[PDB]
Order: sequence, then C-alpha cells, then structure tokens
Amino acid sequence: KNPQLPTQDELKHKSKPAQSFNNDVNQKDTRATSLFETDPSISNNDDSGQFNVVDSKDTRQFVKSIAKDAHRIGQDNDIYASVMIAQAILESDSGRSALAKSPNHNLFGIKGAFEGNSVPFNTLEADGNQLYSINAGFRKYPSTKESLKDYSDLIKNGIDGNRTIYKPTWKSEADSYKDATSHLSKTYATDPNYAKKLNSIIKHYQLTQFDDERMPDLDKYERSIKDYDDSSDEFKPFREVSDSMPYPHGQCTWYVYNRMKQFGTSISGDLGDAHNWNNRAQYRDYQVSHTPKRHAAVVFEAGQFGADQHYGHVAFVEKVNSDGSIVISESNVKGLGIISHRTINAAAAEELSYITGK
Ligand code: NA
Ligand code: NA
Repeated sequence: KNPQLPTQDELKHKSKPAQSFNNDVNQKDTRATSLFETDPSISNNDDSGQFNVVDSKDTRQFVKSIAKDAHRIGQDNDIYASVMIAQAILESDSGRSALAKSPNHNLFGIKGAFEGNSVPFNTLEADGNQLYSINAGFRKYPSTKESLKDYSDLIKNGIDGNRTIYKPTWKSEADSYKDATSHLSKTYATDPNYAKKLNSIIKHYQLTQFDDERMPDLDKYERSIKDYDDSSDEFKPFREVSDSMPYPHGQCTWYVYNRMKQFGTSISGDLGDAHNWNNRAQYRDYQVSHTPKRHAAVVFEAGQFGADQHYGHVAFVEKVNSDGSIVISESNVKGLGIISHRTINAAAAEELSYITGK
C-alpha cells in the first residue's frame, strides 16, 4: 500500500492527461516536472541509451537555492545529496511547478499531508508507454525548509508495512548514486525511465560535488557544468522560453507553443485540445492549410493515423523534405516527459493541417 504510488481509489477515477485548461482543470492543480530528450549519441547497445536534460538557467539557480541544505542533510542523515537534488529538480521542474512554489512548497512531489495540511493536484503516471493522470493529495508545507526535512524523513523512516522501503538508497547501502537511483525506479514513481532521468540530471548538473564532506564554493558551480555537443545536430536545441503557461506543462500542446516561440512566432492559448487547433486557428485569423510548411504547428485530427482517438495530436514541423515528407518534434508520445521526433511520409503529410504562427 505504498502511498507514493497510485492507490486503488485513485486508479478507478484515472483520466487521460489533459492537453488544455478549462474551468475545471487549471494551473493551480496541474504539476510541472522536468522534460527530457533522447541523447543523440549512438549508444553501445539497444539498452544503454541515455536521456538529456533540457538545459536551463532556472535549474542552475534552483540548484543554488538548495545545494547548501541538501549537502548538510546528506552528511547528517546518510543520504546522497546528488540524488536528493536531482529528485527536487525532476519532481518540481527546477522549482517552477505550482506544487513547488508558494503556498505549497512541496519540492519532491511527496503525496499525503504534512501537519494536517494538504493540496490536491493532477499528477502524471505511466504504465510503460500508456500515460494517465490521477488526482491526489500532496503535502503542503509552510516553506521549503520543511519539504527538504520531510524528504529526508521519508527516506530514513520509510512507510507502514515497509520501514526500509528506501533503505537501499542510503549511502551506506548503495556503493554509488546509480545504485540508489535504480531503487527509486519502482518505489517512488511509476515513470519507467525514472532512474535514467535522475542519472541524467546528476551527471549534467555535476551534483556529486555536493556528496562529499566539504561543500564547494557555489560561486564556481556554473563553471563546472559542461555543455552537451550540439554542433552536429540538424536543428536548434529545445529550451523553455516563456514564463506563462497557456497549456498544461509538457503536453503536446504546450510543447508546440514553446517550440514555436524559440523561432519568434506565437500561437494563442485558447486553441484547446490538439485536434481543435486547426479549426480554431483558422477562425482566429491564422494561415492554415494542407501544404506542409517549415516551423508550422502540424495538426492530427482525433483518431487520425494513430493519433489519440479523442484529442488528436499536435507537433512542430522541424523540416519539410524535398520528397514532400516532414520531420516533426513532439512531446509525450514516446514516453512520460519525453520530447521525441519522427518523419511522416509524403502521402500522410499532405493530409494534415499546418498552422503558421503570428
Ligand atoms: Na480540428
Ligand atoms: Na500518430
């Protein structure tokens, strides 16, 4: 009966992830968690692939806001500060989630209540590649001080009927941080890529530098972060541009809105679920046609070519090939919080709708 996972009552009322906000589903009850892209490096084998974090200045500053407290908490309570900081980054989307800022202050996505205080949120889950959402109560803290403390208490004390559920993440039980992240794989979240995501965060943000006895100087922290080789990629790397949130974080709709902004073009926040984008955009004075076009939003009608039967799908056109096929980028089709890409053949591409942003 692990409280961090979906309960029987939560699963009966499960929903498909919302792609748009309305009067019922809003920003105050929708989480934000870190997004990841597939590592462009050719892996040694079919199972050794990694994920790349979406690099960000918010993440760097979020690390500095808690690296000191995570370091001290780590040494005292036998916890990898790196794992703790990575989980904070992942679960709160580098501090940007409504669950992580005032007045909730829950940085680790811990469910339940704290000192009798709680806050309901829609939270994304996965059964392999089958994505769903559940509405659950999350611990509401007076500040981030009690959140960091409560995380350490969870790892050390565990749960009812399994007090040592997180004992294998303890520094004395796990030879390295990778042993610890692999045990969080099925005890903390349903996301089947949880460990690989944490490892990606730890590596890129050099979080092991906070695992040792003496903590380093935070003024030289940004100097240690090494960039990914992005010089031989075909397209501009993804980056979260805006602060505003017109669509639920990470969904296909949100991804296209943000990706379009990187190229200085916008699309409104009132287009609703993906399949309604083409007809609504057309009404709202956007150029919309069946001709494939570079950097346009590409819409799939409900149920079209495997797209979601109710919501359809929306993606961003990275390239229009000379043979008429298109290269698109999108989110949450390959897995939870995963940005992926593919090629749509010419005959299929000519049947989709392309929205030129303003
Ligand atoms: Na439509
Ligand atoms: Na499809």
